[PDB]
Amino acid sequence: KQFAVIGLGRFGGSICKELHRMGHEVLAVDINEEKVNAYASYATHAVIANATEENELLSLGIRNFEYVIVAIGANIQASTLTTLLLKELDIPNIWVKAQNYYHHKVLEKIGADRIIHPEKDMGVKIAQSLSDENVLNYIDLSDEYSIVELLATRKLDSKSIIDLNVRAKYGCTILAIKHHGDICLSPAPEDIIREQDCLVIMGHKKDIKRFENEG
Amino acid sequence: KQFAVIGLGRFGGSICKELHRMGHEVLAVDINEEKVNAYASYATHAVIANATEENELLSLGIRNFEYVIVAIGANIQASTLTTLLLKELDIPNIWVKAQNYYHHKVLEKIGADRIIHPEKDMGVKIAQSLSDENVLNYIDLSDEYSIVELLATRKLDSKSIIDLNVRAKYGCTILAIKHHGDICLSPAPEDIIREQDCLVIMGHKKDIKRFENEG
Amino acid sequence: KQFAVIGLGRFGGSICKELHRMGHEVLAVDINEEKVNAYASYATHAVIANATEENELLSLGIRNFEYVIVAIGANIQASTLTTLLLKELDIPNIWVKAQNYYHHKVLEKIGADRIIHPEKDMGVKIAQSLSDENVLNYIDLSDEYSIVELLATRKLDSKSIIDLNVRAKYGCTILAIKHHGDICLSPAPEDIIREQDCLVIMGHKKDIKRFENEGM
Amino acid sequence: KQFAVIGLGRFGGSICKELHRMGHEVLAVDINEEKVNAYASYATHAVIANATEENELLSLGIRNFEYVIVAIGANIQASTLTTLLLKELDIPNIWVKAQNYYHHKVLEKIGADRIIHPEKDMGVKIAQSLSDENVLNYIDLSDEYSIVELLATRKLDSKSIIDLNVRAKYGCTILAIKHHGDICLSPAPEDIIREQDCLVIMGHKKDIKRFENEG
Ligand SMILES: Nc1ncnc2c1ncn2[C@@H]1O[C@H](COP(=O)(O)OP(=O)(O)OP(=O)(O)O)[C@@H](O)[C@H]1O
Ligand SMILES: Nc1ncnc2c1ncn2[C@@H]1O[C@H](COP(=O)(O)OP(=O)(O)OP(=O)(O)O)[C@@H](O)[C@H]1O
Ligand SMILES: Nc1ncnc2c1ncn2[C@@H]1O[C@H](COP(=O)(O)OP(=O)(O)OP(=O)(O)O)[C@@H](O)[C@H]1O
Ligand SMILES: Nc1ncnc2c1ncn2[C@@H]1O[C@H](COP(=O)(O)OP(=O)(O)OP(=O)(O)O)[C@@H](O)[C@H]1O
Ligand code: NA
Ligand code: NA
Repeated sequence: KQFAVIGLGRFGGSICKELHRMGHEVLAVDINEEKVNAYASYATHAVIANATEENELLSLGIRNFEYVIVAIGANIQASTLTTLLLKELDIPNIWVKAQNYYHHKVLEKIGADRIIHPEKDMGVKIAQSLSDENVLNYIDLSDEYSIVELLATRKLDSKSIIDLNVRAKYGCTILAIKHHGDICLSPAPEDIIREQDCLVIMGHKKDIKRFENEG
Repeated sequence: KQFAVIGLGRFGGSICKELHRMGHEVLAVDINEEKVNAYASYATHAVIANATEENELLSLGIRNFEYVIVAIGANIQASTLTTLLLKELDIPNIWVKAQNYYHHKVLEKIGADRIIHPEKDMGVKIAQSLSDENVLNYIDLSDEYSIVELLATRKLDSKSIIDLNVRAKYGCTILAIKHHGDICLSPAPEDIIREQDCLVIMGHKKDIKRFENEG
Repeated sequence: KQFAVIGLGRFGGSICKELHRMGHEVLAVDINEEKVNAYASYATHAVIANATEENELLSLGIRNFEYVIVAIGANIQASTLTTLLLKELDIPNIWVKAQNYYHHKVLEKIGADRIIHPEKDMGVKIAQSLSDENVLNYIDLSDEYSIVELLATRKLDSKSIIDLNVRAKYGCTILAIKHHGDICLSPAPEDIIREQDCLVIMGHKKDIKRFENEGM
Repeated sequence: KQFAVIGLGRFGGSICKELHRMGHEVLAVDINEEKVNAYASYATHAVIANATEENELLSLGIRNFEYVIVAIGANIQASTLTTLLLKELDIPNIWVKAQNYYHHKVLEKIGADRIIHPEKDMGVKIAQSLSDENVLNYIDLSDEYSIVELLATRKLDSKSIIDLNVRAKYGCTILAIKHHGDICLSPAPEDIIREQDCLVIMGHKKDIKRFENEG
């Protein structure tokens, strides 16, 4: 797998550093000279080039990369013209960072394989923690079911799993407990619930909220 | 709970729209006139003000908000001076959006309760999907254990749960199956695994990778 | 002693010229090309570099300097990020030029050994001379005692030291008299006070003001 | 005494706040709207005006002020044109903040009563403390004699005044000792010298340096 990242920003630079850490060949492309020099050591190859030019894009050997990431989310003209050239160049996978709803629709028309909203997806996840301080991190399996890593309160201290009727009343399944750095996968009845540690639970979205308010 | 969001960007504007959707009193503060007019309908109160000024900050009644979110991640001078005033004004919870590693350290010194890297955290999560196309969304319970929502391949088609020795060999637990829009929580042996649907699994980080390569 | 001065402004450039005059090894760092060329002859080593970058800061050998002066007082982002790198690099002495009260508090949190307000300290000293024209230069020993270099008026002309009851009534001690270029340290009774020359006095802050209004 | 300060900068704003604290009528003049609003409460009268215009300068009643301070030290054209109008308007006392050596000479030609270099005078005083850490604050009585407020070292601990032969050998007079917040004016023999407190001394410039190195 050969990866090309166009645009070394906060989002683009994180992909280059993470993929290079895992041991992948990453091409870092940016129009700014200072950005390329900073990420020269964090990428296999770093080039100062303009992605809106077809002649400069063909000089990079961009046709040899299966995955090309266009991490430009503040210049719609630069982002949409870059993916038009890549779609014309028959790139199998083009992942684009969008800015707003209208930028999402333009990329969908010109053939974006995946469109990413980094700030919008984090803003929704952060606001869920702001509304309810009991949650720490959640993953939406569907629109009605999710896995929520809850935080143990004072009333749940010194309580066994069998004492909590999550399975019968709330219809939720306890998944894991992070006992002060110790992690137990699929706890068996019964385990004592300690102080403010991570409590992983699984259930319906409305059913978990009932457990937070009541249990 | 009263929330104040300073800076209506891509990350700041997502928090205002999400918290207002859930039914919370949100104060939207931005120095740009066009940003405030766009988010006037998506916030309880929208004010055009400079957060670096103490006189303007006290005119907003900012001492009445438990949670203040400083979503400025491109101006270090504006972000650090804003949180210094809020820390001096005894705000119980200050959440700041950072830019880089050095911006993270300055906010930690001047008393930031939580520091958020929206683009950096998404860039790591996106790069995990780029490296392995089988994964769709994952949550890190710890540094060695995670819950990964996998994608079913062709070799797993028409296969029962008892056929897959994830519990014995790989030491991983199957959590949920998204059967073409139908979601089954904690499947019982045995369930037939269909085509390319979401397969939620739980196990050690190295153990899940063995299941992806072999199973 | 090796000194590094970051930012060649009106305040930063004065430190480079004064330390080089006394015979010290001074490193002059500035982001502006014209500033470095002007102070190239007034510093041991002058480099065009950005102090907010760790890679550029390590290329200067900045870990070999005991005293680093960050004389940036108009860019808070550049000033605070520079001192964060120096504090991370274990610089024994970091002296920072601040802009306002809020800039002073940020530098105190991130570990500034000394914070300097050049314009604010001069503005207070100048305003003391504006309010009272009799004073010329003063040093605050404490919040209630100071040494004030006064200016002799017409009523103090042809007056002896013993005639002035500064020691008994005002409780102030006359320290030195600059008699037209001639300086007398610790004058003995009695010395004739001439025309408008420098009269150094020492006493309580409220006691000196009584001498200016009544005696002077 | 009526004071007018033209230019509300770091140096100009300090004069307005100090003179208003002492109870003087201060006129604050600045071309920037935000500067005038900030110093409106710290001055008797604050006006947004351009000092280079004679019509605007006469609208302030500037002929009624004995002392006018032109605290502009980054715009030579604005600083020199302002003092030309004031000299033409017969202001008894004009104090100007200069920028460099060439700005000092222009103001001297066009009739500046006093020219001030705030950053240059502080830079010399700071560099004296940088070269010798024993000094704290000094005042130059002349080019060869000065009063230096020294810092007591470890070798001067538990030492009497009569033990130190400053009067005979070094020819210097000890003026005051700040004994941990207690200040003694003109100490009499003998007083014990404690740890790192302020030691005020008076003598020749070369004679004090000998005391620092030897005594
Ligand atoms: N035409 C272009 N070709 C290559 N790189 C470009 C081009 N235009 C912009 N870039 C670079 O892409 C990077 C990211 O762009 P930009 O800062 O506009 O987006 P962003 O949405 O603010 O980014 P992030 O949120 O990741 O910080 C920058 O380093 C910029 O220099
Ligand atoms: N001092 C300030 N007070 C209030 N709002 C400000 C201030 N400075 C900037 N803003 C606003 O905050 C918002 C976010 O800041 P900015 O665009 O600089 O950061 P960013 O990290 O690029 O944003 P994003 O959330 O889009 O990633 C912008 O709408 C900007 O106008
Ligand atoms: N990041 C930086 N690294 C090094 N030098 C810098 C940096 N940013 C600015 N400088 C330089 O530092 C010098 C002083 O900064 P600046 O002029 O902004 O402050 P100031 O308070 O107006 O200065 P002064 O009152 O001493 O004239 C300038 O010559 C400027 O070019
Ligand atoms: N023509 C003018 N009339 C009145 N005020 C002016 C004029 N031009 C500039 N000013 C103001 O004078 C003030 C000081 O000027 P400036 O900031 O350029 O000088 P400086 O030497 O850098 O300042 P500082 O006193 O902070 O060292 C500023 O607030 C500026 O807006
Ligand atoms: Na962004
Ligand atoms: Na200045």
